[PDB]
Amino acid sequence: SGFRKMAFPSGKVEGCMVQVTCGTTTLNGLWLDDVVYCPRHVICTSEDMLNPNYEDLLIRKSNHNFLVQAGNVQLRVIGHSMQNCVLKLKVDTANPKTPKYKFVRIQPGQTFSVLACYNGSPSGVYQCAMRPNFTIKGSFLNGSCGSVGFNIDYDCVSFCYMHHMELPTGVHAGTDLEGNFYGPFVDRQTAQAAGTDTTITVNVLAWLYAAVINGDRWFLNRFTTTLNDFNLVAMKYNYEPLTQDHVDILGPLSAQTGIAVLDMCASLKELLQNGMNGRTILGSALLEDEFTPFDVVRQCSGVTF
Amino acid sequence: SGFRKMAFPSGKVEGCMVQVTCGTTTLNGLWLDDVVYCPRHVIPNYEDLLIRKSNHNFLVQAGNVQLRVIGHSMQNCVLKLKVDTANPKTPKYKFVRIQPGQTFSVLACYNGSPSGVYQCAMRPNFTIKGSFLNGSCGSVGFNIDYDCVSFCYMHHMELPTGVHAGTDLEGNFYGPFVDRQTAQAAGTDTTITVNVLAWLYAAVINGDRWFLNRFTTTLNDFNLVAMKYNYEPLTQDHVDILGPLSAQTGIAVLDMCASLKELLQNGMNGRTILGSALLEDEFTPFDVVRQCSGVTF
Ligand SMILES: CN(C)c1ccc2c(NC(=O)Cc3cccc(Cl)c3)cncc2c1
Ligand SMILES: [Cl-]
Repeated sequence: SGFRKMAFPSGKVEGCMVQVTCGTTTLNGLWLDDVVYCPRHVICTSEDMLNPNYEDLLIRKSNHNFLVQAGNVQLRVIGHSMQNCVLKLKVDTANPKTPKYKFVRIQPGQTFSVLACYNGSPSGVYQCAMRPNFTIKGSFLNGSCGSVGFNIDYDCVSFCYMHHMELPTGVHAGTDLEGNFYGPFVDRQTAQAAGTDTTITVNVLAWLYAAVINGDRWFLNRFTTTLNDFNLVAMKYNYEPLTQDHVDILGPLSAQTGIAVLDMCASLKELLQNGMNGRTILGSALLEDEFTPFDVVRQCSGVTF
Repeated sequence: SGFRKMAFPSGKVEGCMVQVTCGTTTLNGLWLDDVVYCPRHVIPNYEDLLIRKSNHNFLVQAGNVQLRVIGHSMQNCVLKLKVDTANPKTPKYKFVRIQPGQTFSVLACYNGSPSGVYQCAMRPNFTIKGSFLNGSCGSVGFNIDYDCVSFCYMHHMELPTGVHAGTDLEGNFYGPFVDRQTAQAAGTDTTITVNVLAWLYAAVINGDRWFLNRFTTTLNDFNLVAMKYNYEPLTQDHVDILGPLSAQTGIAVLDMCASLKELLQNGMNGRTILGSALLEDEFTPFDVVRQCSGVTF
């Protein structure tokens, strides 16, 4: 019993965190095998940031300009290349602690663990979701650039995010491990704003199913709804449209609890209309959208209470 | 910017998790040097049950490797299994007992294999609101003190209400609990006042000032209000501990107490503080200072 926001054990990722220095800038890098991955803006000055020509700035750099530190040891850079917004520094030593890994690009609504680092030293781990507006609501200070987001499903570490910058609203933007940003963002100081955010409907529904599994049924009602009628209501509360894929994905949870997906949608519609009324669902006074259907089946039991 | 429930990096602890089997029971153990620590319930008159056991009855697994048990003893509710091999991944550690309100990270394990990490607080009623299934027994709670891992909790059981009970690493339970199947209930819980105040200071640091007012209160008047809302009494130590946060934001502790007093009587009024519609008590003053400064491990 019990439901918590849980992160993946950060051990396999901690053994990869290094400190990357180029001139005055210092941020984090991910040392996998003989390559260190870090944001390409490490080559930039604060002045360069408005309209930087990265290809022009990188052609001016030599391997000895990049100082890489792995613990108390200095790694020797023997090559460098750029892949989209990530800088790949070839090093002379392969990481002996390199885990089994994959570079994966995630879709909005997907969750992951963030190992926040400063000076190549991990300071904390937290769980978070890729928002529909492609931003992440993280907890980052200056020096955290290069911190990575991952999932450790089964035994392989799937790197899905690398931190790059904080937007004016306090939310964060970054790339997959191939250097492609999530969202319409650029690694530039130009006026960039996060688009209006929405609630991940499929995740709130999964979390309502987890509440039913933990014995909380107070929000359930005798109504059902059409998918179209639920989306018309949900749109007005700034909720993401629920698609037929989302419904299919909630199938296992529907079967386990005995509550049809469109039956749970009717409970959600009612919760949106009435509010919590002094009550909580899984110790929360708000509808939680940072647990995917997969997370709920992973954390929750099989014998419903 | 941003405020999250953050756990310490679990790496130093993961290298210690082992699987302990005795008969049909299987739970987790903590392998530090040549000793494996686990709940004694893996084997009631515990001394009578333990005198009947031999070293080869305890099967200990560290990854794919089997560890050879060469001795066994009991310290309170923890079973200490002496093993032939010293853990090469043993970190610098201390066994510490924590006080209610203090927070820690939990590395939840099943079959000696870590599955997740989360942050939580020791409640005033000595229970922890964790996330555990069957097989999680022996999972440990810890903090990282610079470079030294401070083991403070070991999971033993789930109470009928869904909350959890356990011991420090010396086998002394937190709270009036015992390690057996009997009618045990968690006492009425209270809100950790010093932690809510620290979290209100973290909200001010993140630009959330709507709850601030021009008013102040006496410590005595605030505690009369705290007693009425099931809040733990705020002591002069708590006030002194909130000193650095008071200085950084420019809001006196008893000024922030009059903000909490108004939030207790009137509520949030459709508003949220740090994305929360409830007053959060699982961040200590030090946790707030650590997350708003960038201390690394
Ligand atoms: C201390 N504060 C205000 C900061 C400062 C900086 C933060 C940060 N880094 C940057 O933004 C660096 C940068 C600036 C301009 C363009 C790009 Cl692509 C990158 C990351 N995460 C959080 C932060 C928080
Ligand atoms: Cl995905």
